[PDB]
Amino acid sequence: KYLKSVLRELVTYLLFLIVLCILTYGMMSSNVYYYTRMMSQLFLDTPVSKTEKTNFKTLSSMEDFWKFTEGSLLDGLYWKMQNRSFIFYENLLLGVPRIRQLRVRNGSCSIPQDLRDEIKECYDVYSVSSEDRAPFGPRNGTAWIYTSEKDLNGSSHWGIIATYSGAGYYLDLSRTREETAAQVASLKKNVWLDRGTRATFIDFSVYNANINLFCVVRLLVEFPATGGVIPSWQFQPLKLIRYVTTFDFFLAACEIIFCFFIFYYVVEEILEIRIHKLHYFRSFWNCLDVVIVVLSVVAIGINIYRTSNVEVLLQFLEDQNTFPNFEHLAYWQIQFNNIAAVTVFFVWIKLFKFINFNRTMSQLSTTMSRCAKDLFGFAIMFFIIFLAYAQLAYLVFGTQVDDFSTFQECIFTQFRIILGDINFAEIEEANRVLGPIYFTTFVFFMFFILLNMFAAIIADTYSEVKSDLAQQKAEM
Amino acid sequence: SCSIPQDLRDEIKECYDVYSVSSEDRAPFGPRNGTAWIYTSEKDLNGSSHWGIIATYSGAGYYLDLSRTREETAAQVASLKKNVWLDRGTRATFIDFSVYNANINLFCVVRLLVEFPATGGVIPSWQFQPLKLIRYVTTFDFFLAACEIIFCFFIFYYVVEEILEIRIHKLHYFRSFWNCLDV
Ligand SMILES: *[C@@H]1O[C@H](CO)[C@@H](O)[C@H](O)[C@H]1NC(C)=O
Ligand SMILES: *[C@@H]1O[C@H](CO)[C@@H](O)[C@H](O)[C@H]1NC(C)=O
Ligand SMILES: *[C@@H]1O[C@H](CO)[C@@H](O)[C@H](O)[C@H]1NC(C)=O
Ligand SMILES: *[C@@H]1O[C@H](CO)[C@@H](O)[C@H](O)[C@H]1NC(C)=O
Ligand SMILES: *[C@@H]1O[C@H](CO)[C@@H](O)[C@H](O)[C@H]1NC(C)=O
Ligand SMILES: *[C@@H]1O[C@H](CO)[C@@H](O)[C@H](O)[C@H]1NC(C)=O
Repeated sequence: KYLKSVLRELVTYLLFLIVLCILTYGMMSSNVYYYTRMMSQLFLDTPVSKTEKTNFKTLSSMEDFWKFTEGSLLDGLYWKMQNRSFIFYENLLLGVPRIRQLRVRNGSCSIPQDLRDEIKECYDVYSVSSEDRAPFGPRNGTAWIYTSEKDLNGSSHWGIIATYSGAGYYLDLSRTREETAAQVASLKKNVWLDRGTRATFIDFSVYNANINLFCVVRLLVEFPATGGVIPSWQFQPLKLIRYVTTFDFFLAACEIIFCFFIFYYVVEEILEIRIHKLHYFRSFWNCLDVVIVVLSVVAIGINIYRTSNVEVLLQFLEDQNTFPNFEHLAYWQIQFNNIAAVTVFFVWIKLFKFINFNRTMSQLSTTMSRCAKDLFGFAIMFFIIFLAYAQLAYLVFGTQVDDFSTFQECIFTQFRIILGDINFAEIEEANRVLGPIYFTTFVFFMFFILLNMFAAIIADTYSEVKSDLAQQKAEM
Repeated sequence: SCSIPQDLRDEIKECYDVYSVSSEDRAPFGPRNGTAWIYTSEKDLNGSSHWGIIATYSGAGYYLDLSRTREETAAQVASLKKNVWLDRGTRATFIDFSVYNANINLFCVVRLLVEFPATGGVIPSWQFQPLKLIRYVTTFDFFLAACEIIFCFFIFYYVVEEILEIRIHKLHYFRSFWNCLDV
């Protein structure tokens, strides 16, 4: 035996690895990149007007946003056809773009009594417990009346400053440029962006009927309570009419095959628990074989949930003069790509289970298996001092650099210091006593004394392993 | 060459697919006047593939030869621009020419390519290649002509030595790694 058992589980795994490769080949095409790039270089790179240089990426005031809304925005959405408006003469703008704002209410924080004669009013930072819900200005339409999240069919966004809800004051722009511009001018005249505003969303979607691939676009502008403007963007190439070409039928067949494979792998792994070895996990080849199954189950459930309800597309196709609410699908597509990309990584890592075909591949794995116990002990000691530097940098420089503004950024900056990437031209500006001292001590202690021990140990281990084999050859 | 979904067939009246040999145009368009509006096969054009950035374009297509001087060339390209010679179906455009530059003896062949992807936009790509016709000019050449013959003789000697060695050692000659690098 041992060739009808340790090889059958390899041939059944090679087919799995081929089906997974076929499934991950069809997800990422080559036109998707240019489709996103052309749209990205249309709203974020053109200057707001011919006489200025700023674009959406470098907005720095509430007047720049107004210049962008009437200007570089309307020049991209509406194109005179050689009535609908194809963007690049292929990208059909379906529906109408929608704009929305979220604002806080007056008198929302506490003014110290000492200087209350100067501070007339304040507006607190954004929070669900301090969000305005009352009409303001002329109470004509839906742009001056608080509409809840339930009847907006909205959802949270998790922006940069905070996490904004799906309610607020919204307005659906028109279908032709000459009246959308009038609506924007009316919004600008009767001041719609007061100081109490905290967020603004502009969103739409396009089709590009040549290939079969939608594209939803959302642009966010955040106004922190400490003044300023922070822009953000998101372009997502959805696809909702999949079953058209024969290749789509082939992909459907290959994914039913994947479902069958995951069923087989879950049953033949349950069979090895109670009908066989009980409660032995510390092998790293069964702890990994469970992660793949769980991730695949999650990714299958997400995929079924995503394509089980496309009713928003049907509603839009019923009447094509409204706003297509494609925001939900664009989120689950990202959440599904984030899972289907991690499963492939672990499936590829699983190939190490079968590379022992000669007497020189066995010791190269024995070395790692015998130095993975000693490296783990030193890793904790390394990463404790790593975090000790990270938190000190966060507390000292994390106010005037922006390379240490948040703790994660502090960690990534040190990882980039290890690569020798960042230059310390501005570190000393935030502080001079601890400016160059921090850099020098960090480099010295973690690039000449602590980063080596990871090498030495490994080297030593390798040596003994070789002996621990060579002597065994001398015995025979 | 495209399949609109039935759901929104009324809104899109036509779509053009991504370039592919199985989905190329072969019919005249616009004023069917001359060679710029009639499909010509690759054989009749003496062309070949290119392997551009988006795909691999064939050698056929709709072509036009310009004039020898500026005036008629400008008039002819303006006549092309007056009509619509670059419709929505156009997928690639090639411009080819060659120059001599007699001042220093060095030819040059120039090919420019513009690709219009099926998602709108323009992708340019150029290629210059200088050629030379220096054979037996000054008194420095003959040296290279003799060196070429010497090199050919050396290769003949090396191959005959290699065949002798491989005849003596009928096999196991393909493991020293100093024989693979010699063949
Ligand atoms: C905001 O409230 C403060 C205090 O009530 C006062 O300045 C005024 O009522 C409001 N100011 C506005 C709406 O500009
Ligand atoms: C409110 O009335 C119309 C729309 O109902 C609007 O155009 C007008 O500007 C508003 N009136 C004002 C702001 O006084
Ligand atoms: C939310 O969805 C319902 C479902 O029909 C729709 O009637 C309503 O108009 C949507 N909300 C908005 C603000 O369009
Ligand atoms: C493209 O072909 C379709 C198929 O009938 C036709 O309806 C449409 O008018 C054509 N468009 C052009 C520009 O010829
Ligand atoms: C077609 O060519 C003739 C001469 O070859 C020219 O007189 C005529 O104007 C051309 N057609 C058009 C539409 O220009
Ligand atoms: C292709 O080569 C033939 C052979 O000389 C020539 O007659 C023909 O004109 C060439 N094609 C073109 C488009 O010039």
